[PDB]
Amino acid sequence: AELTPILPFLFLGNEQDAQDLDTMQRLNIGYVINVTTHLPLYHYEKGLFNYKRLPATDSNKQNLRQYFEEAFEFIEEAHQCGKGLLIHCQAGVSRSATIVIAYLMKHTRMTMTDAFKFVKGKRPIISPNLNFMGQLLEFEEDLNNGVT
Ligand SMILES: CSc1scc2c1-c1nc(SCC(=O)C(C)(C)C)ncc1CC2
Repeated sequence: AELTPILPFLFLGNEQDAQDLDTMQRLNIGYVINVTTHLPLYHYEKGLFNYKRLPATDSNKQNLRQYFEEAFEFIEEAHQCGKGLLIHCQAGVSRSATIVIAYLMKHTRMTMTDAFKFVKGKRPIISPNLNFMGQLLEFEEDLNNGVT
């Protein structure tokens, strides 16, 4: 049950990783982003975590760029209060890895490929999907022609 730490307060996992409550609390995670339409918000009724759903499919037509800003705000909310945030989807982590990489590109000032190489080093099994990759490329330009 690996919850891959990407930053000290930002973790990435699949559907089975998000179900390990005892590891969540050990790592002081109080925020969860569920990047699926169909999975439950694990541990919702327990009243322990703040939740956000990005209702996205792992398809070639899914727009994830629309969710970047909303997701970055939830990450910084956890960061500013000293709590960890878990972002997960399913096996292959295609959706959640895209959002994690996008965050690193904006607030770590890495390039698209540098962020991808950084994440792959920590979670070696990332399933590819060219549609999300193209959205990250467009995202890189919007960054390079803006502030921070
Ligand atoms: C931003 S990805 C990137 S940049 C340069 C390369 C790649 C890459 N990525 C992947 S898997 C990750 C993905 O496709 C996501 C679902 C997170 C968008 N497989 C192969 C390659 C080839 C080289």
